[PDB]
Amino acid sequence: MIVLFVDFDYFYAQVEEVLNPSLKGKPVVVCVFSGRFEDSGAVATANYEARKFGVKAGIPIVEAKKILPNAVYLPMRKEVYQQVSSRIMNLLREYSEKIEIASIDEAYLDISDKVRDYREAYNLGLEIKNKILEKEKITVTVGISKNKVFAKIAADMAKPNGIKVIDDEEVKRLIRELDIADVPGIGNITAEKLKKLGINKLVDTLSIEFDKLKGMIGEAKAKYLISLARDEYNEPIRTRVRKSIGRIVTMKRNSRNLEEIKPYLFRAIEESYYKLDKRIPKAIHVVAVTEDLDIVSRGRTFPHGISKETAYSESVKLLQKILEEDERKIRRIGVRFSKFI
DNA sequence: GGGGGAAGGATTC
DNA sequence: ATAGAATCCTTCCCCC
Ligand SMILES: Cc1cn([C@H]2C[C@H](O)[C@@H](COP(=O)(O)NP(=O)(O)OP(=O)(O)O)O2)c(=O)[nH]c1=O
Ligand SMILES: [Mg+2]
Ligand SMILES: [Mg+2]
Repeated sequence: MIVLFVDFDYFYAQVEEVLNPSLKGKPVVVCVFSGRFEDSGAVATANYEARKFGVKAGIPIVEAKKILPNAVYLPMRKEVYQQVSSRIMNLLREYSEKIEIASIDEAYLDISDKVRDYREAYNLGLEIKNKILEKEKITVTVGISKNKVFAKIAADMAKPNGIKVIDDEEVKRLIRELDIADVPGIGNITAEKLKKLGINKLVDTLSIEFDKLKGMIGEAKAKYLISLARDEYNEPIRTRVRKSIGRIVTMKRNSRNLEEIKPYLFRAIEESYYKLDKRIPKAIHVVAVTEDLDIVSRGRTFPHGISKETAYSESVKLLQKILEEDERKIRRIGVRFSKFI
């Protein structure tokens, strides 16, 4: 099985460039402004000029601007990149029927039934990198390997505007000399919970008793790492179905007062129902971010769909329940709708 | 034992 | 004390 992974390079910023080509060559930063105080927010992405100096996803804008004040700082037009992204994915749907669209900027492709070795898979990578560049003028990065995980690591090395093929002997090489935190799906809390037991690369998973490994990271992550270490990881390219729809907004002040929070929560419900797009949900979760930035949630399921007016009603009850059973102050309030019909 | 709902956890982009 | 969104897994809990 040969998986072709694609992921666009600094996606949000690049769109800003192809839409205003002068931004080229400068360090660019796409920001999410919350409104609390002007320049409160996070950095969605930054181009590799700006990324060179430490501007990365997830940093506060206030910490970005101290490092590059004369860099361009644009607000996010996700609305735009989404339409740009949808056009690119229709381009990939012509190179295989079996395609997983992993996110706004990512796709996996089952090319087992369209090429038969890696040389032609590599060439089909170039085939795709160019038809993107001509149609829509975007550079992307291509990973190639035997399953979704290793085509993802392939692409992470090749960024930016790069193409990479991971053959079966370097697969065996990487299991041996890939530092474990770089495996997709383990971040820093799990990353050193494996350093704390000496695991730095995938190989060492086989050389550790299973029960001690399971007892700490859980069963699913254990089989995940072990099967990856045995060259026995197989999960298929599946059409992704949205399971969750939601919106969450930052309030201008922290508050525990039910009726000042209400308009935001109401605004979040209206916007969430627009995005629902004729899919009727059965579950609603009122989710709040606290002052210390913990995430509290309360949910409810129904034997029937939820209507907008029913959603309004129960949301307040779930929001009520939140502050009854937790007494911090809320900063961002929002809703999530699950269990569609 | 385990399916199923609810809440927290961790990761992703 | 900095966005916004989506997903899978774990743990306790009800129930058969
Ligand atoms: C990681 C991350 C990404 N994003 C958005 C903007 C990114 O451009 C896009 C994710 O694509 P990516 O592969 O995570 N990062 P990138 O495409 O900007 O840059 P590159 O792939 O590392 O070259 O979605 C966020 O809004 N918050 C994030 O924390
Ligand atoms: Mg990308
Ligand atoms: Mg990505």
